[PDB]
Amino acid sequence: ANKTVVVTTILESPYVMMKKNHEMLEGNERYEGYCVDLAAEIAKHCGFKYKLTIVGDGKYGARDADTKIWNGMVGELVYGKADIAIAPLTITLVREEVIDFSKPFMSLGISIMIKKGTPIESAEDLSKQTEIAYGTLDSGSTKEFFRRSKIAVFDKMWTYMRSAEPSVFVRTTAEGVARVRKSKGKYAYLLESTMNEYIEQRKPCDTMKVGGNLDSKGYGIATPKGSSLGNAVNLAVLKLNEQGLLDKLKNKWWYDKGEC
Amino acid sequence: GANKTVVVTTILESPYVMMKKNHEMLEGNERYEGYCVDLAAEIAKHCGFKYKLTIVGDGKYGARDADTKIWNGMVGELVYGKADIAIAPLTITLVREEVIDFSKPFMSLGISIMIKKGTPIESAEDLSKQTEIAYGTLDSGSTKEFFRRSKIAVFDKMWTYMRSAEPSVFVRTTAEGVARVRKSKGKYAYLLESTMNEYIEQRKPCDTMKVGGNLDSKGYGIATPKGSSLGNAVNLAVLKLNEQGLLDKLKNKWWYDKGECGS
Ligand SMILES: N[C@H](C(=O)O)[C@@H]1CC[C@@H]1C(=O)O
Ligand SMILES: N[C@H](C(=O)O)[C@@H]1CC[C@@H]1C(=O)O
Ligand SMILES: [Cl-]
Ligand SMILES: [Cl-]
Ligand SMILES: [Cl-]
Repeated sequence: ANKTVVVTTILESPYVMMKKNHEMLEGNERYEGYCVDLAAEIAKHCGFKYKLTIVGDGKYGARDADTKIWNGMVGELVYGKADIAIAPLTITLVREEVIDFSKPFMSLGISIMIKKGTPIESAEDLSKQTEIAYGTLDSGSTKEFFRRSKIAVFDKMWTYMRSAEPSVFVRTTAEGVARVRKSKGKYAYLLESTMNEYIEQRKPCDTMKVGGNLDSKGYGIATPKGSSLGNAVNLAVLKLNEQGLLDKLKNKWWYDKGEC
Repeated sequence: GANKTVVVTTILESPYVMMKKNHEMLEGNERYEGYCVDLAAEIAKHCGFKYKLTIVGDGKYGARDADTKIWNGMVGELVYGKADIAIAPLTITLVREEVIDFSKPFMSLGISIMIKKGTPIESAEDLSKQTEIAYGTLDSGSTKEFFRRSKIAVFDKMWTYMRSAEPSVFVRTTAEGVARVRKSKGKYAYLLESTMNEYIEQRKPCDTMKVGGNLDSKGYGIATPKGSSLGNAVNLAVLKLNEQGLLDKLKNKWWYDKGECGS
């Protein structure tokens, strides 16, 4: 429909999740989460109607070295399939070069998730040993962070990870978490702190974040390069942050019921 | 002894019991809304008890396994002493009445047919006489048991096709039935209770409809363990709410007042 903004997003708790009973629901009402609420807020402030669509290949966005084709939500923006991406999408240099980003709406860093009791306290710890395997999501800013790093500990970790057998890489966050939970403390998962903290507060309460974050960065709302929508969306993010509304949303979707 | 909090077993089935929008930050009864949620509040008020709403663990209404003879679902919760009362769209049936107490019905209904708009079917007879349009029911519950037990030729004929169709024509939840009708381009019809049918008919994208008359006539009742002293009070409360017109007000509130398909 004319004037309808196509929003690309991704299923990632608690950002975007299928509602209970979603099978009888339709359109935007199928989904719930932090980014679903944020999308509604941004839309309201900028005065547009929008349609949420889950990205086809289920990926965030990387560029194939061979074909130099972008995939994921980044791909959707770059090739004109979506008008805006509203998701836990990390602002990185290589992405900033091909799409526009708002100022960040949330902060985060790469962190370590272990099964409770695992004798690891830091990235350094992981790097100095081999009994406990560790990996990341097979595509995204986290894996790219280790692949590009010239920092000693991270470089070591990467040279280990890219070769380890069987693969320490997983296809989804849920899959990474599952692997931590099944491996009796022999697998540690490298993921962004926001997801780590969410999962930490959920049953069966057998995982935990250890150490400080390995880096500091932010999620931004992304639009195609030079899109006129960019300006309004950026001012809207800043406005919502200043009203304390971004904080309210974090507190709502990371609200601790006491499962753990 | 002293008064205890009443444990209410119920089930997530729209618009009887639904998650409230901000459920993620709410606790206890406050997480839920809908017809049965309001009904529980009214019943508790007139009866003078405090209560806790609990969603049934296995997500079933109640059936007895032929093998083990164990009751599952909300009926099971009551039978095995896990809950004190069930407040849900629970169909009053012979096999259940044998093992639990039921109030007089708070709502009437009948098994019905839901089609995607434009499907060339207007009756169960129509369905039975063709094969192009598949049809099914929820894989457990009073609707499936109706066909499985029917001695009436048309329904026996529908059951004979349904039990052996492939892929399976049964669905696990009402939502799954609705999705199957909506996505199958007129090649799937869903057999469900007229109450759910009339509700979905008023929801976006307004692409379904109830066709034909009802296949039977029955009621939903409040259930309690057999012999429970709570039964008497709750029954009278249901009768009172009906005669005051409160039950009619509630159905209009949840079915029609905020229907999404026009006026
Ligand atoms: N924010 C990341 C991204 O933009 O690529 C996502 C979250 C999983 C994935 C990752 O951590 O690599
Ligand atoms: N009222 C029914 C019951 O008590 O079993 C429920 C509603 C879905 C299921 C059905 O239609 O069979
Ligand atoms: Cl669901
Ligand atoms: Cl108590
Ligand atoms: Cl009625």
